[PDB]
Amino acid sequence: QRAAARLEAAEKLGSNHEAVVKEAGDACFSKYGYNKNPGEAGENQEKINKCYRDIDHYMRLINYTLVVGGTGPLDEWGIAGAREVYRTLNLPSAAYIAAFVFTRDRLCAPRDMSAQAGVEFCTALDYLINSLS
Ligand SMILES: *[C@@H](C)[C@H]1/C(=C/c2[nH]c(/C=C3N=C(/C=C4\NC(=O)C(CC)=C4C)C(C)=C\3CCC(=O)O)c(CCC(=O)O)c2C)NC(=O)[C@@H]1C
Ligand SMILES: *[C@@H](C)[C@H]1/C(=C/c2[nH]c(/C=C3N=C(/C=C4\NC(=O)C(CC)=C4C)C(C)=C\3CCC(=O)O)c(CCC(=O)O)c2C)NC(=O)[C@@H]1C
Repeated sequence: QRAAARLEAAEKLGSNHEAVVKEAGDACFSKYGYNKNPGEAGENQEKINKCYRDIDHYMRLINYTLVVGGTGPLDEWGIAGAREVYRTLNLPSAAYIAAFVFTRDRLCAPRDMSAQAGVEFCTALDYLINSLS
């Protein structure tokens, strides 16, 4: 009666995330090509190599969100305490939000998923964009 909407999306993301996560990655370091700089967020392939894990992680908990229904998994396992431990590491908040809008911008209904499926695929990416600010 409702599930199908969220369901389809999660599966869609499920079978194709490494291509959407990586996609976001490159774009993330496009708006902030200064992170590459020496002594910066992804200066070296080990701090830029793992930063990609953080993208699969946020999208990881989204498959789980649109399956249990709400933003339950995403929450505790990535909504608060993750953000001001970045403050501890000096991992900018605007950098994390750079992957999201791109992810949310790229969608398409006839080509990538569906009409109703998408507006909720963008509901948990925006639910995260808002949480990071
Ligand atoms: C409508 C938004 C605009 C449009 C889109 C467009 N998308 C691609 C290619 C990709 N975009 C995606 C996005 C996803 N794939 C998924 O399965 C999911 C589910 C989580 C999403 C939202 C990805 C990863 C790609 C690369 C792989 C692929 O071809 O599927 C293109 C191809 C050209 C390009 O990369 O720019 C296009 C045409 N076209 C417009 O210009 C629209 C306004
Ligand atoms: C691009 C987006 C940014 C980037 C990221 C970056 N990540 C870290 C360190 C951590 N990021 C996470 C994220 C999670 N860990 C979790 O446990 C969860 C929730 C279950 C998630 C989603 C965490 C917690 C850490 C820290 C501790 C650890 O080593 O595991 C780093 C490295 C840190 C350092 O002090 O060297 C990086 C590089 N880097 C960028 O360029 C961006 C701004």
